[PDB]
Order: sequence, then C-alpha cells, then structure tokens
Amino acid sequence: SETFVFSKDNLAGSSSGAITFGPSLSDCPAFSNGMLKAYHEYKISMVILEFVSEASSQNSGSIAYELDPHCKLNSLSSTINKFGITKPGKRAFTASYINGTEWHDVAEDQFRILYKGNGSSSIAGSFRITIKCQFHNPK
Amino acid sequence: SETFVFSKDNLAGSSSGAITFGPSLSDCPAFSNGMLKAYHEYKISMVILEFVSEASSQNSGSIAYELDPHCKLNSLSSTINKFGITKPGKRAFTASYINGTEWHDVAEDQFRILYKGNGSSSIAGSFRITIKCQFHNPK
Amino acid sequence: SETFVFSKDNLAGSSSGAITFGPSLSDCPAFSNGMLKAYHEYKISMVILEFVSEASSQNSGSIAYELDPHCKLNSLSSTINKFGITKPGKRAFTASYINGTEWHDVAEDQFRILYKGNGSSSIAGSFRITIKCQFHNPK
Amino acid sequence: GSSETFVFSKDNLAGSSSGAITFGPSLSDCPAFSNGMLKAYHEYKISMVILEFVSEASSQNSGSIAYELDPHCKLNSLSSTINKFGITKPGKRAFTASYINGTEWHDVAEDQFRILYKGNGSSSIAGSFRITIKCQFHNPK
Amino acid sequence: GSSETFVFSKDNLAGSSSGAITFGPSLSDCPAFSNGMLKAYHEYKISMVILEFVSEASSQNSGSIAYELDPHCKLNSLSSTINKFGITKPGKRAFTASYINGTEWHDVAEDQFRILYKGNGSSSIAGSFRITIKCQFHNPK
Amino acid sequence: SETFVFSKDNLAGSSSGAITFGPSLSDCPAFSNGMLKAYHEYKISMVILEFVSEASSQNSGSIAYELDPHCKLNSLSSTINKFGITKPGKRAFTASYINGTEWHDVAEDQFRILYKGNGSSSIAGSFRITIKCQFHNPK
Amino acid sequence: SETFVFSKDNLAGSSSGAITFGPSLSDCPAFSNGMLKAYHEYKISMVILEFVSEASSQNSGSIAYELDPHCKLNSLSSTINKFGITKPGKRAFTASYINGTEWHDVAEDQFRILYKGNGSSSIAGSFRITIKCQFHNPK
Amino acid sequence: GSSETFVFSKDNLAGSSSGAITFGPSLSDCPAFSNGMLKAYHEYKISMVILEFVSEASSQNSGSIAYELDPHCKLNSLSSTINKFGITKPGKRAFTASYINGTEWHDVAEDQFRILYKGNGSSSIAGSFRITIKCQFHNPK
Repeated sequence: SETFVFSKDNLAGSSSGAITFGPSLSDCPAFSNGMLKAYHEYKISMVILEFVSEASSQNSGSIAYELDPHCKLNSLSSTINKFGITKPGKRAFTASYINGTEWHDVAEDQFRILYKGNGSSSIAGSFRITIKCQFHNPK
Repeated sequence: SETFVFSKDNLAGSSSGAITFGPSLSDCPAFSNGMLKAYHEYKISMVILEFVSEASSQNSGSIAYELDPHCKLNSLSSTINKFGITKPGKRAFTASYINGTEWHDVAEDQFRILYKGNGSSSIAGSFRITIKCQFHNPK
Repeated sequence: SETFVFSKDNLAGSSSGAITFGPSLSDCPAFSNGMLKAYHEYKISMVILEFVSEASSQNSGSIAYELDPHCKLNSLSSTINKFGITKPGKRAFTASYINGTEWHDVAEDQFRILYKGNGSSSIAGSFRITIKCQFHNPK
Repeated sequence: GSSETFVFSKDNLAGSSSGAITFGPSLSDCPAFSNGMLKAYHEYKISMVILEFVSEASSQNSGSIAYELDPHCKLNSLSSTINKFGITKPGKRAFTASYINGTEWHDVAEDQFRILYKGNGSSSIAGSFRITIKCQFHNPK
Repeated sequence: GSSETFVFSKDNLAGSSSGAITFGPSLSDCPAFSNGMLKAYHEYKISMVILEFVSEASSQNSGSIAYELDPHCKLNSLSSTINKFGITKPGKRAFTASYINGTEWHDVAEDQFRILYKGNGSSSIAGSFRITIKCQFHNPK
Repeated sequence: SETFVFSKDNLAGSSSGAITFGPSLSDCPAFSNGMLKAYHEYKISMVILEFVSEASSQNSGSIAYELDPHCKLNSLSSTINKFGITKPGKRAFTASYINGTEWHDVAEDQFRILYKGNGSSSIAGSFRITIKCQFHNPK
Repeated sequence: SETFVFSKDNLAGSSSGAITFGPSLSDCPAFSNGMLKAYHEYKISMVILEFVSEASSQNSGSIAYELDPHCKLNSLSSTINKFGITKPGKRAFTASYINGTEWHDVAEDQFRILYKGNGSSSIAGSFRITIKCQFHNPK
Repeated sequence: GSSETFVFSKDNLAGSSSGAITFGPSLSDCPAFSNGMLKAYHEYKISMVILEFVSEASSQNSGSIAYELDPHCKLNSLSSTINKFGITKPGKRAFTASYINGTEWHDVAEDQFRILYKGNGSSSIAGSFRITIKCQFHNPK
C-alpha cells in the first residue's frame, strides 16, 4: 500500500491541460517509468489534490478541475468544481469516485483530471497530487 | 439513487428490437437526456422487466428476451427465456447479471435487452421497465 | 431523492439577475429539459448556495442575494444577505425557507434567488448551486 | 370535519374513447359529490382514491386503457402511457394522499386533481371505471 | 338503503316575514340535500323532523311565529294559527313519520311536505329556524 | 413567533364587512405595517375570535361570521355560526381551518372573516382578535 | 420574542455616525414606524453586529464601534473595539451589556452604537444588525 | 420594608366621562397612599394591581369603558381601545409586576404608572372603579 507525492508547478492562469494517472504520467518520473514498468496490476485508491496559491492577489480567475474516470474527455466540459486562484484548496477523491475498485493493466490509464484556468498569464499556483495506490502480481 | 420507471408500448407479436440501457435509451427522456447529462458515472443496480399482456386471449406466440450484458449482439440469438403474450410476466435482474458491479461513463452503454416475438402482427403487450439505479460524481 | 449541481459563472460585479428553480432554469440543461419534462411533481428540499471568489482583491463591492419563495419579485429589494466579493461564502436553505414542504407541478416555478451586485464590471466570482430535490408520480 | 366515502362509476368506456375525470366541483359523474357536499362545506380534500377497472369485455378483444394522474389539472389529454390496465382483466389501483395532492385543504371552487384515460383498443365496449373516493370536509356553510 | 341526518338553518326570520320551506327537491336552504343525495337516489323519505326556534331576539320584542305542517304541498301561505312559538323563548317540536307523510317512498321529483311560517310581531329580527331532518334513501342511481 | 392582539370596535348591529388577515389588515398597524414589511413568509397558526357585548340587554339580533379560508367571497353568504349580541362569545380556529399549514408571501392574503349582523343600528359590541402567528426568512 | 434584521450599507471608510435603537431607528422602517408605534414596552435582549467587508484590500483603516447604553454620547470617544475594514467581523451583545434587563417606553431610546471610521472615502463595507427583542403590554 | 394593601374606589364614572388615574404621589382618590405612606418612605413599588369594575348601571344602558395601562406616564388621554369592560357586567383584571413597571424601586417624587379610562356610552352612571394596589415600601424617612 505505497504512496506517491508529486507536484505540477508553474500552472499558468489560462493553461488548460490534463493529468492522466497511469503510463502517461510523465510528470512523475518515479511512477510512469518506475513501479509501472515492473508490475502488472495497480489501482489508485485515493487521490488528494491540493491547490497551493502562489498567485498574487491581483490575479482574477479560477482553475476548474474535472475528474474523468475513463479518460474519455480531451478537454474540460463542466466548470463546477473550481479553486479560486487567490486561496488554497484541498480535495479528496476516494475509491468510488476515480474508478478505483478494480485492478488495471499498467498499459492502460485509470483516470484523468482535466484542469482549465481562465485567469491571466501570470503564475497562478501549484498542484500537489498525493496518490495512495497499491500494486499486485509482481513482475 | 432513484427508481426510474418507463415503458415501451405497441410491441407487435413479431416486433424485433433492442433496448440499450445507457445514453441511447431514447425511450425515457428522464434517463438519457436527464441524469446522464448531469453525472459522469452510473450503475443500474436492479432491473425489473414486466410484460403487461394487451393481446387477445385468442392469439398465439410468445416474446423472447435475451439479456446481453456487454452489447455484443445486435439481434436476438437465444430464446430460452420468454413471456407468453397471453399471460402477464415479471422478471428480476440483480446487479451481477447486468454488469452493475462497476461504474461506467455516460458515453458507454452498460447492457441491453434484445426482444423479439414470434407471434402474428397483432398487438402483443407492453414492456414496463423499472431500473433502480444510482449516480456519482456530478458534472 | 436525487441531487443536482450546477454553476452560474462569470458573475459580473454589477450584474443583477434572477435564478428561478423550475421549468425556467435554463442554466441547467439537465433539470429544465430533463427530469421536469418527464415528471409531474417535484420539490426542492434543500438548496446549498456557495459563492466562490474568483475576483481580484482589488474589487470593492458585494453580491446581495434575496430568497423569494413565491417568485413575486422581479428585482432585489432588501440588501441584507450578502457575500463579500473578495471572500468565499456558503449558505444552506432547508425545506421551510424555500417553500419546499409540498409538491408542485413541473409547469410552475417553486422559488427564486435574486442576486444583485454593486461592484465593478470585472469578474466577481461564480455561484455553485446544489439542489437536493425529489420527484414523484412518474410520467 | 366530516369523513365520507363516495363510490361511483363511469360506464361504457369504449376501447377507443378517451376523456378526463376531474375530481371536485366538476365531477359530473357523481352528482352526490360535485353538487352535493361541496355546496355544504368550504374545504374538502380527497384523502384516498381506489380506481378499479371492471372488465365487461370478452377475451377476444385486444387492447388496454392507459390512465394518468394529473395532480394540478394542467393536462387536457393523455401524454405518456406508462400505467395501464388490460381490457380483458379486472384491475385495481390505490392512490394515497401525496399522489393526488390531498395533503392540503382546497377551496370548493378549485379542481383538486384529475385522471386522464385513453384507450388503444377497438371501438367496442371495454369495461367500467369504478372510482371510490374517501374524502374529508371542513368548515360547514 | 342509506340513513342520513341533515341539519340546516334558515336565518334572519324577521317577526313579520312569512314564507314556506318545502322539503325535497326544492329545499334551497340546504343544498346538501335538495341538490345532493336526491341526485344519487331514486327514492327518499323524511322519517323524522326536529324543528327548533333559536330565540336571538331580546325580551322587549313581543310576538310569535305560527308554523303549520302541510303534508301534501297544496298550501301556499299560512291559513290557521294554532301551533306557534314565542319569539323570546326557544322552542322545540318533533314531527314523526305519519305527520309528514313519511310512510311512503316518494320519487325525487316530488315535494314530500312543507312547513309554512308566518310572523305576527314587529319587523326586527326574531330568531332562527334550525331544522334537523332524519331521512332514508333507496335505489342508488 | 408572537401573539398579536387587536380589535375592531363600534361594530353596529347591522355592520357588514370583512377582516382580511394579511397585508390588508389595516386594523392593526403592528401587523400589516410592521412585521409584514420585515419578513417574507408568515403563517397564522391560531386565531382566537372573541366578541365582547357592549350592546344593551334590550336589543335583539346576532352577528354572524363566515371564516373564508381563501378569500373568494367578498360578502357574507352563510350564517351557520354566530354570536348573540347580548352574550359575550369566544371561538377558536386552529391551523387547519385557516390554511395555516403552508406559508405565504406578505403580498398575499391568507384568509378572511366576513362579519355581518342582522340587528338594529345600535352599538352591538367589539371584536377582539388574537392571532398567534409565526414568521420566517427575514427581509 | 420576535427578531429583526436590518442593514446599514455603503458605510464610507471615514463616515462617523450613530445607530440608535428605539423610536429614532429610521434605518429600519419595520421597527421605528411599525411595532413601536403600536406597543408600549420593548426590550432589546440581544444585538448581533456583523461587519461584512465589501472594501477592497487596498483600503487602509478600521471602523471603531462604541456601545453606549444610555445615549449620552453624540460622538465616539474610545477607539478600542474595532473591525478591520479588510476582514469580516462578528460581535454579540447580551442583555447586560446593552441595558436590556428592564422594559422601556417606546418614546425613549434604549441604547446606541456609535461607529467611526478612519479610512478612505471609498466603500468600506456593510453593517448587519440582528436585534432579538421582546414586546409587552399590547397597545 | 413594609408590605401594604390599599383598596380605594373612584366612583360616579359616567359612561362618557374620561380621565386618568396616576398611581403614586398624584393619587388624589386615595389620600391614604398619595399623601400617606409616600411621606414616610423614600422608595415604593406597586407590586400588584387588581382593577375591578362594579356595574351599578342597569341592563338598558349600552356601552363600554376602555382602560389602558401606561407604564411610563407619557400618555395624557386614551389612544387605543383594545381592553374594555362592559358597563352592564362586573369586570376584573389583574396587573402583575412587569406590566406596571413594578420591578424597580422608584423615588416618591415619580409617578410609577397610570391607568387611562375612556367611556363610549351615554352620559348616565355606568359604575365604579375599585382599585386594590398591593405595594412595598423601603428606607423609612
């Protein structure tokens, strides 16, 4: 029942992107090219997403994050869940929310988080992702 | 968690078709055009399939139904389970039969019911479908 | 006992408008044209209104929201309940406050929330509305 | 208040004829209720309804009668066809208080609710609608 | 058959105003009976009548109200003045079956009997006529 | 929650009128011009209607009152309930009689009392009305 | 034991004034010209004073409020109790602090709150006053 | 302190005459209290008042007497007409401590409270106001 922590920094206020959890997570060199390449099954039981506000209080906007459990969206569609870029935020996703009740092959993504900001080009903050995951069937 | 009740009517004695429970369920606008556009995941925990016999007692035949759990069949193949078009029928499908153990994205069809009758062209009856289902991760 | 979540974004600091809950709620495509069109009775038991502060700290003003339980006001009259545009806010309305103790026909509005801001034209934040409602007498 | 039980019947429901039964001051099928107690009390509520279809049709007639319950009298004809009775088999259905907006006392000039019926069979006789309404009255005039 | 008890009141009986109360299809003072049960049953009979005068007049008003019982509806106004109530004192009178022709079932289009009242006092308010009719009904429509 | 006590005086033996409990209750400035301009909703849970007999014992007649729950009658129609103008009277109306089960906007008249007397033109008495009522959703 | 809520808005950062509770409270049309004019005794048991910060974070200053229980000050004297104009504040005054243990005639003030700001002329925020009061001896 | 009970009466209250009874140093109707104990004690409080109307008028006189309780002596005549007594029937009313500002000791030079009375009847005799005041005294002079 290991744990990983990584951070996507320098999130621009208007940058739109996707953080896919699986073989495509190049933002964490210790997960994509590490445990996955030497294992077969893995489930990401818990995802703690914490937005740390580096942005100046003079930046107007917000970062909306949409939690797609099947990687069937290439861009954000609903702007409901959002963090104000001026204040820190914390969010916890358990097993049921992120399709984390069954194993998956290390060649297939489990889920993704699509982030989209609508602020200025200045620095908006950082994303700290803590993934509590498990591995099975050692390779 | 909700209990959606809908129906398909004017099923002739020889009508052949498929009811795909998911985004293609145009029979019930309260499901395909409703909750499925307000959520990401859904699972159909129970399906109560009832056949109300509108047919005359002097008509012959029966309506067979196949419960395809993965929608790989586009037409009826097996006829082991059937309702006589002269007697009302009721059938219960729990989570295991209809792949309700796992959640699915609203762009994916969970399972389908292939229904085909062998009788004449007269009115055979109506299908009353009661899907007790849940939802998660609001859009 | 289903739940809906929707969001009215890009609330200008000086925009004045009304959010009516019922057939006129075009801000949520999954409620006005979804469940309501295929049901007869509905009561909105709980309304959680959360103001997320996207606005820069350089914006002076506030957004006053008035909860009219009979849709007899076309514009805000009392400026008591208000959110500072610089800080997040949360408010919970139970059954008694929003005339939510009896069913209503889907052709008639139940209540409305009139919002009025007195700040600058810049982005003031977003409104996140979580309506916990129930439906009865399937159509 | 006064508790009463009005049992009446709308007959000669052809398998193709459609209509609406409005409960309250427009209940022409039971003059004992529409023009009866409603002119002796200010407030009335229909706490319970028992709707029964007595099948007078023979086994050879194929069809059904679809009945829908409008609790606000804003529908003039049937729209959806979920609930239905077979024309060859007797049917029974019980509507409680919440289904028919019976939790609130109404002025006698208001129609509390209505039942819309529509047939999809032939033009012959299908059966009879036997309606039992258990009601309460308040504030005698 | 169905046994019912209809209690109603004709009010504002001035000490000088005279009139007639016809029991049956012309009982306008109690719409619960004239236009009520009479449209749900072919035959009705008024087994018992309790006629009471509630004296709302003060002791200073002098007079009386003379009431006569016509069991065949062939009288249009009071003729004799034997039975009477004092306007200052409450009065009670009980009419049994034979007095009001209540031994025979009548068609609902017929007036069973009537009570003619005539005052000989002043023009001020004298009291109220509270009428309780205990009746039976047969052959539901 | 409060217990407002007011009165209508100089009711002649033949005075005909209506007391509409709501914004049109000009008899008590503490109710129409007071709390009803500080709240949105109100319900009158109990009405104690007392008649104090100021009339001489040598005056005849009575005052009849009709408790219209929906204000559809603009004049007295029924006279089944009445107080003798020579004897003091008291009557109690609970929530069910006067439609107090539901709340109403302060621009709507809940119920009314139609009072009319048949006596002479002399002083008949006074109406003392005690409305035990509540309020909600302050303006 | 009724309750009132009112709000003094557009408090300038340098405005100095007094909020007197009684017949002189013209800021609340439902208290000065409502309940008081139709009653004799009244005591304001509790006063909840909440400062909502509408002011931009670029405004330097504070609003000092002094609670005079006998209306013997026409201007603020001590600057101890104060709210920062940049942040919300809440304060509760019980019966003993505001001379609220005995009734008073509706022609005499009970107490007053003297507010004085020393910031800029821009909008500094709003005052929300919730007075829980009681009335006696109906007029 | 000393507890006392002063029972007095203001008589010849015509059905049309109106006035005010101020309790304390201006209670001219009971010289035993206004000029009595108040000159022997610094502090007095009127803990309880029993106000009774003895009806000496005949049944023929129609009217009422409206009495209002001013607990701060800032009213000079009657304004509202909620509480009232019928002139033909004896009346009783009990004012406790809080109603008459009797929870605080007062200097003898202050009027604790007053009762304003106004009649709406004829000019004949209506009755008598019998007032019982139960009071306490402190700090003897």
